Amino acid sequence: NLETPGARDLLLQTASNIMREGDVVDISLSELSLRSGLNSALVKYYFGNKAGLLKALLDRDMENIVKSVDALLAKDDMSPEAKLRRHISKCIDTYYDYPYLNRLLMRLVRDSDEAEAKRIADQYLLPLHRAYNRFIGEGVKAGVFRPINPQLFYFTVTGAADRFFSARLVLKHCFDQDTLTEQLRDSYREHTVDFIMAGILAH
Amino acid sequence: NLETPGARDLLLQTASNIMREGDVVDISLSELSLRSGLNSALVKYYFGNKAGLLKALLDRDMENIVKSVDALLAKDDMSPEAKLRRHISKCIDTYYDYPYLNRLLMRLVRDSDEAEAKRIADQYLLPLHRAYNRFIGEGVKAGVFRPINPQLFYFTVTGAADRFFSARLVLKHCFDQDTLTEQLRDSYREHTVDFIMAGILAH
Ligand SMILES: [Cl-]
Ligand SMILES: [Cl-]
Ligand SMILES: [Cl-]
Ligand SMILES: [Cl-]
Repeated sequence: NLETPGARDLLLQTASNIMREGDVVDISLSELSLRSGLNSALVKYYFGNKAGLLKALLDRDMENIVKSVDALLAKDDMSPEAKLRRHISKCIDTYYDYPYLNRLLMRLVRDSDEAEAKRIADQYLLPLHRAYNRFIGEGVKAGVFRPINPQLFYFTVTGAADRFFSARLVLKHCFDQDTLTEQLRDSYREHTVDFIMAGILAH
Repeated sequence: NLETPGARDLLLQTASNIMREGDVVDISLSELSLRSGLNSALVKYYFGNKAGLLKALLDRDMENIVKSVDALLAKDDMSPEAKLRRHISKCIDTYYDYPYLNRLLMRLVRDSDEAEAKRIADQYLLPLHRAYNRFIGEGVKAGVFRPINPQLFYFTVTGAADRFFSARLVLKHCFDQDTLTEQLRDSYREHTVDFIMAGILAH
């Protein structure tokens, strides 16, 4: 087999775009072929079946959040407050691009065989949970953060961004209220980072 | 026509239960008939079609949140902090029962004709928005709340509860991890009310 660079990525971005433009978390392989211009066999070649493509889409979309959690424990010169503000900003940027991400995670947990559903849930419900827990714990011990459950905190950040971007996209698509301007999204990220930080910061 | 009390309500609760048990936001009229024991014609009689039943389900599920926003401006002897804590607790209780509610709102906005999509969006994106805005504004002027966008605040509360209960139900259904004990849910509501309040309270 002779590799064709870019093809796998095109299939994943096309699936993403269909979902995002459609306010859905499902695609047909026939619409994927029509929109990408690539034939049926390529999905099977790269991903095996639709479940494989969706799992690869989830893996891809989650990369920046996973990296942001790993950066929490990096030896840089950033305070715990600065590091957390950056992690929340990354999550938000991710849901702007992939607002369907929580729903995609849920359907794959729901529909996969048990062993696979467990691997997905264990990986992505709270990404790199040992790192996340250690960062929050450290911050509590240092008097920077009030005691909080990291899983709940992550649900709060990601739930909030999902709500906002999903709503704004639905309104854009229904009423042609293109509102997701750079000025609005920056206002959103700032307000939301501030709210979430106020939620966690001690005293 | 001779009325049959309870039948309409049974159809709506059956639709709710299918969605909640299935981790879905869709139903077939045939499963609704099978699970409720009532025939096809009754859906048509009460609701016209599936879109009508779903809209009636949304209306029903949203009643307690709508009432909680109206209680914000009630002349009781409760502080703004007490009133808001109660509103957040109501939202949370609602998403425990109806975790699919944000998704149900979204699909009805997405799929209805424009005029109807606008009525739904205008009613439920920020419930009783004039009341909500006036309560928050008052609290800011009194020095109780920091300046915040009520729509974002509501998205944050409802997004968080949706994430939590939807995840916990998916895990319950996939791994038979019945965790939604009275002790867990009360811990959830307390942690989440505290976090959200810390987010909004001045100084
Ligand atoms: Cl910043
Ligand atoms: Cl918490
Ligand atoms: Cl209380
Ligand atoms: Cl805000």
